[PDB]
Amino acid sequence: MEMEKEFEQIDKSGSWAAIYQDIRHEASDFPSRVAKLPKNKNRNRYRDVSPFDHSRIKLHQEDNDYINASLIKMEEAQRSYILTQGPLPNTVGHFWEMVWEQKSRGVVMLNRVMEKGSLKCAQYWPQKEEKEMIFEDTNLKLTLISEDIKSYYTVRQLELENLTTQETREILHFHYTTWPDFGVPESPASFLNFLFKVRESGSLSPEHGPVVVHCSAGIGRSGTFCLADTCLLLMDKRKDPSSVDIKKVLLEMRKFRMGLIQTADQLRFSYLAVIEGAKFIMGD
Ligand SMILES: CCC(=O)NC(=S)N1CCCc2ccccc21
Repeated sequence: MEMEKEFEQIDKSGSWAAIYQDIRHEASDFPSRVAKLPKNKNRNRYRDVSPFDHSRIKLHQEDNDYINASLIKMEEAQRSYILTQGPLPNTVGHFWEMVWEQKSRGVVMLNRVMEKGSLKCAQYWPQKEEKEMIFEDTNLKLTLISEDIKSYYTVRQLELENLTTQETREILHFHYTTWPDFGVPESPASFLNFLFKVRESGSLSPEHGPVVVHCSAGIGRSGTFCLADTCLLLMDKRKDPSSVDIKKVLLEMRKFRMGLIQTADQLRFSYLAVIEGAKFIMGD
């Protein structure tokens, strides 16, 4: 069923809360035993948001390999993403270790460091060129190279050095600065404009490790970004673009990380973004 007609049918019947609960009911439940070990309590921002054991990212160290991050592999789509929480004061070094070990080119940040008067994530990147950051626990150095500030978002060029080997890589930081918490972007338009900038960068392409995507918990805004990207890619690839079922794509992605799309209003925006984006995919 053309998602645009499904959309108007749910909107006119006001049944978004009902569709959403149906997905919550059918979603996968897999064990998260490593996340719940006592030694890992301070590595989790939220008690009720954990990576599944089968899809968790492992840090390459014998001490403790745990980070709150999941590998989302989307089969038909040919795309991978790492979804993670906003780093904590004691996990900023683990975060950059993971970026290094997984060979990621991009980091996509969908939250502000402070929202609703509380800290939603650590200040994990340098704000000035001449004030670099050293992560002594993981032996990494991070330097700000350049910053391009727009109205809705900011792109930064960062240099990450492995202090052990003196190899360096360029990381691109894509920071959406205007998305409300348990809320939605105001127009599908600024969201999509941002998604197309990440794509243009090469950050989502198979020659790199998976893009790292986060918000505060790494399920809500993060889920919206990956869901919209994957649905638009499948519409590009298939003979019949109207065969893309957003609810079925969301359930496939929930096999890899719990709780993706955290409100009935976030799913609706997901639709709008895919539907408006199609206008591009189908040749405009
Ligand atoms: C376990 C892998 C798997 O079976 N994936 C399947 S069926 N689909 C079909 C529809 C939703 C979707 C979206 C992006 C990529 C793949 C898929």
